[PDB]
Amino acid sequence: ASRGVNKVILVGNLGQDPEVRYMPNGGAVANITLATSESWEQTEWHRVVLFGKLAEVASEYLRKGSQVYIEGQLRTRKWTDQSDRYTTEVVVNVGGTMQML
Amino acid sequence: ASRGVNKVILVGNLGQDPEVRYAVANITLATSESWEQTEWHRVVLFGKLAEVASEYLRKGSQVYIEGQLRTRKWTDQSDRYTTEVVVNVGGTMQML
Amino acid sequence: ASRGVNKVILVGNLGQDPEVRYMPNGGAVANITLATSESWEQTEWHRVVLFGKLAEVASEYLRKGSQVYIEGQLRTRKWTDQDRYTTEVVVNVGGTMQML
Amino acid sequence: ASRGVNKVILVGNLGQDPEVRAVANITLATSESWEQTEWHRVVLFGKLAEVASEYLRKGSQVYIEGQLRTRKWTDQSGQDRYTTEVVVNVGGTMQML
Repeated sequence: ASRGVNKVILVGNLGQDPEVRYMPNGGAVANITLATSESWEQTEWHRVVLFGKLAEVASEYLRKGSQVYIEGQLRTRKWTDQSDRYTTEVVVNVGGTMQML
Repeated sequence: ASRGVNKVILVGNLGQDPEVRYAVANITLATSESWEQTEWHRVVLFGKLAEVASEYLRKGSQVYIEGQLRTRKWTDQSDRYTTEVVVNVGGTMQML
Repeated sequence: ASRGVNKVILVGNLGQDPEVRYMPNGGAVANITLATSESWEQTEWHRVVLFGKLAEVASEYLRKGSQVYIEGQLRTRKWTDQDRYTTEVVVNVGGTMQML
Repeated sequence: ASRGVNKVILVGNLGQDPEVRAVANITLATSESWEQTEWHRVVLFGKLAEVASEYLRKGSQVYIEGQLRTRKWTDQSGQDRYTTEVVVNVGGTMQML
């Protein structure tokens, strides 16, 4: 990891059961939408993606309203649609973690 | 303001000098990772900080950032979503 | 708070109900010992002190086994008993506590 | 290794040069203001330990991410003593700024 730090920590509940899929060689890719709100109620939705082991467990133990802790990195990946688009996500890979609260 | 923790910590370098329009500086940083692959963040500072960055942050500048993620919805010339790291309430920025 | 970043993030459980105490002018001080463990087990205990509002709430809502999220700073303070140091996670400025 | 999250993030400067014994002990200072500086006892192992010994000198500014660990030791008077430190192990990390 040259250059600075890139890290996000989230604590929220999934607004929907874990969308588990399996990419080609090595099926293991889970997608969760984490919700975190605040007052002073303004809520924000998060697109997280878990891999390998974290994916599976996500799939086996995580369900809609579940609350979880997430430590991941911020990544924005572009893609041209059936019509250029960009989507930034919180990916959990290397020094990352996911956990049931 | 409970129910969940929205927090991103960043340390890295600016791509271009601070684009301050109006008490709001928009800064885009870079964070490399190797095993190359750089990643670019859209950080947005307000009030006090906005001005400090404007006055002390130049292109190369290395900084520490702590804010929250916010995805905002806008329609363009012809729907679009832009997620950025906003240093608001309990956030903070500093020169390294 | 220029120069450096002092910040710890904890998620764990309270080992025992919050020991709330009221300081001189403006009583609001809570003391919680947080437990975080690691298997692969090996646990580690943390002293956490809350203040004002967060203190009150802890008192009211937290109990023994409850699980929390803590964000604060590290402060080791010296005191000679009857020379010693005690390091703790203190929730002051940009800190926070949350029941999970 | 669940049940709770033990994590401290630090950015700051070394008091002395790295005291290497693969294990580097460094101490870090983070000041606050409203002065009042605070001193951290950081411990690096293996790979990082050596890097620190090789590139970190007194003034060096570094980013640290580790876990808190309080160690219980006895001490010549045969009295119990406790020392908490920031240990950069598993998912930890250190970097020069």
